[PDB]
Amino acid sequence: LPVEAVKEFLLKLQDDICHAIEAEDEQATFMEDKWTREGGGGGRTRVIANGAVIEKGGVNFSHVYGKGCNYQAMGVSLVIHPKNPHVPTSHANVRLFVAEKEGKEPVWWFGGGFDLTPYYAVEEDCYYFHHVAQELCRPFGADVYERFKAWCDEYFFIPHRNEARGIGGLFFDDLNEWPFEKCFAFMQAVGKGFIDAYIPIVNRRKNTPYTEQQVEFQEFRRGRYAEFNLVIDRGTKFGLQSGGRTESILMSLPPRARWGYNWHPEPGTPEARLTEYFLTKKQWV
Amino acid sequence: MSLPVEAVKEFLLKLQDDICHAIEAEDEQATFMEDKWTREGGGGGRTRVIANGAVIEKGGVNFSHVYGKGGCNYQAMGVSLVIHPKNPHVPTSHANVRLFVAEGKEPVWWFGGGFDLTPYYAVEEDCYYFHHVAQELCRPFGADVYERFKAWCDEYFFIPHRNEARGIGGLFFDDLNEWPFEKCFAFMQAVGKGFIDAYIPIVNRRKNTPYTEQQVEFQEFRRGRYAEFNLVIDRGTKFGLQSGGRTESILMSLPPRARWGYNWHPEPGTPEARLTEYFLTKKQWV
Repeated sequence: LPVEAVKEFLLKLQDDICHAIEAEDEQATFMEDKWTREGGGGGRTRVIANGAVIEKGGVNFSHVYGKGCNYQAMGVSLVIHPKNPHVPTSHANVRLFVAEKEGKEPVWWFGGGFDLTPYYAVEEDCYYFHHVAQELCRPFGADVYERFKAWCDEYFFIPHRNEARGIGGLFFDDLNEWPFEKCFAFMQAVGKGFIDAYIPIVNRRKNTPYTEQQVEFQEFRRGRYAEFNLVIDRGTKFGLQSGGRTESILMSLPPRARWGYNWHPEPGTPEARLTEYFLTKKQWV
Repeated sequence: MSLPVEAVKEFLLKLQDDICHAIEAEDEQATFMEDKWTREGGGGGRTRVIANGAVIEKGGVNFSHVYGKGGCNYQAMGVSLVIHPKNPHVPTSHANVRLFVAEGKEPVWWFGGGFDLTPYYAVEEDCYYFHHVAQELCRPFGADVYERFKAWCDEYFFIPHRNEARGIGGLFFDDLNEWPFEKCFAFMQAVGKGFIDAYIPIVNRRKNTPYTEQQVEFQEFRRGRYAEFNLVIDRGTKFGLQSGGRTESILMSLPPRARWGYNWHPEPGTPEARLTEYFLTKKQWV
């Protein structure tokens, strides 16, 4: 059971994702923060802030272990919040869980996915994002894209706002229905996919002109993002309740959020278009 | 129904008017706008929000009276409020007073509520004053009332994932039925009136304190902690969202602007750092 190959891949993925983002920003770089746990592994937190293009970003790696026979969990997780409202926020995750025991068969599963959270969406980019997702799933099975794109729509929904968080992507958990080597190949395709799906959107939109009114809209929309993460997100909930590393866990929060009583964009404007059309459309292939 | 619930309702509707009027009198520019609603079974409420004032940037003072099931046939009424001033030198504040009545057996009832102060640039004398008002109003009810409910407040308004108290404390109670109904109701009125005596003089005294954009920035980073408490920990916010309550009324408590930053922390030794260094951990104010 090649757990070491998985770890090597995940460390290389963090590096590659970090370099790709740095190359787009051309100004700020990722500062790294190593940490450990008493007899239970650790990780490398990597954060970027106040760049030309990325306002706030994190790409975290962790490999932790313990018991409850003796488990280990390794993954890469990221959330990118660009400065320019015309570049979408984005999130990705790929992880492996393995629990072993003498006199027993190992138990394991993969999880992860990626998703896009625009403020001023562009149809072209939404199709492109989902096209990358569809193509990477294709060799794994005829229904893999639709299964995991649907799961992504279901998970990233905010019932109390009756709104999707974004335009979707891929989401999966408890993945062990295929042989390990096939699930690991999937992990690699999803991680690779995120770079292919997101970086060209950043490159394309980062120099789009914007105004202070558009940042203000972006900041009200980031209130929705903070709401999903602090109220609904399962990973965030458990980390904060089980004594996880707070700053790593809340890396996902936006740099600035606004809330107003009955705040809403004006119908028929580009601001309202996200909620009128883009979030509800759901058909991107 | 031998219990005087109508009298409690009348008090609560009047308390909302009185809190609203006192806050308006301090702002002098902005007024509360009213959102009335009803729901199936004779329930309803009045949501009142103020925004973009000379003193209050965002504020809400809500009344609610709902009839429900699960337990069984129940009734709940209360007033709830959160005030976020524009000036970093005036603290955020929160209050709540409420009654629950569960109904061929004699009815069961309990009161709940309290109030609390969330400073950004705390002042020693203001924290003393806030707790003093809380201690004075409690005294006629029993020798241990202030200490029990000030400690309950410290326990409830704590953010474990930040190892920080939300603010400098106040009063918090629930399941209150240890006295006859009339005395518990009198306590509800004392706590409601107490909020006005505790908070308004602080607002009046601190509203014209000079401030800077960097003090506002500090305010907004601190308001990230406030959003974290209400969205991750607060029970009333949680139940209100998960059971399909009125989203805009429940999330009224959120700040108008919050900030988050990786390992954000004030410079040690500065006025910003002293909130967490000294004020949030002091606890003993009387």
